[PDB]
Amino acid sequence: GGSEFQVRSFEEIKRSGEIRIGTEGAFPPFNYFDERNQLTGFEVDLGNAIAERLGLKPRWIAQSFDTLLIQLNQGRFDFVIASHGITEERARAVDFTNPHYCTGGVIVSRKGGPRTAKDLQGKVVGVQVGTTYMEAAQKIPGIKEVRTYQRDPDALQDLLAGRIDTWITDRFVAKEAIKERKLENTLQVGELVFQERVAMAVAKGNKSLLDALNRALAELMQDGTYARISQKWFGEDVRCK
Ligand SMILES: N[C@@H](CCCC[NH3+])C(=O)O
Repeated sequence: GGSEFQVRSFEEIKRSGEIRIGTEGAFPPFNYFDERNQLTGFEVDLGNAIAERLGLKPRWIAQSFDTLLIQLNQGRFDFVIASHGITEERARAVDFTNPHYCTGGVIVSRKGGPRTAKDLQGKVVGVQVGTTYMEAAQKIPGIKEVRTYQRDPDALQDLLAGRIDTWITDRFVAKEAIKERKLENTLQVGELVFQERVAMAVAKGNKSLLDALNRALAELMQDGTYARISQKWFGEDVRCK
């Protein structure tokens, strides 16, 4: 169907009455397509709450993770909410909001496998393209091979199939994958490889929208909306401390 690409200021957005939100749709329980193929998750609930507070109809676009920030800067959407940890490198190309959650990257292996970064000496480590996991895997010494996947759930599948020794992913993502697939007795979560603060992105320089997102997120944090949505997905409050 195609769409009109434009980096829009908040005033232009407000004038149209709708806001375009980019996400991935392959990172359960943050953003994913459910069993009746509808987009949902923590970040989808958060984005819709933000849109509602701002008085705007949300329009969601799911696309592959590796080009979300690319297509954001090209004008495909107004902001992205797709679990991006804030990094110096990414901040050169997009502006981040205040983080909407805090989390960490974690080692996951089959029951007898690697627990610590040092255990990764000589091992095959699967990670998703363009992630902070692939960043940290490239910097852990003595890994035999970093295998990079287009989608995070496919790295998990290669771990289950015994084609890699370890999968590095988000701690909440690993937690829920194991539960929902009943792999408590087959997978083992190891140590936290790093910690990160995860934020929404807008196109480099889009301060007016950045301001409006930061104001809405603060209100959701203060008025109880954030707390309900976090409790809904995690049974705990995941905001940054
Ligand atoms: N939090 C990680 C993963 C993002 C989502 C990848 N499916 C990162 O910032 O790279």
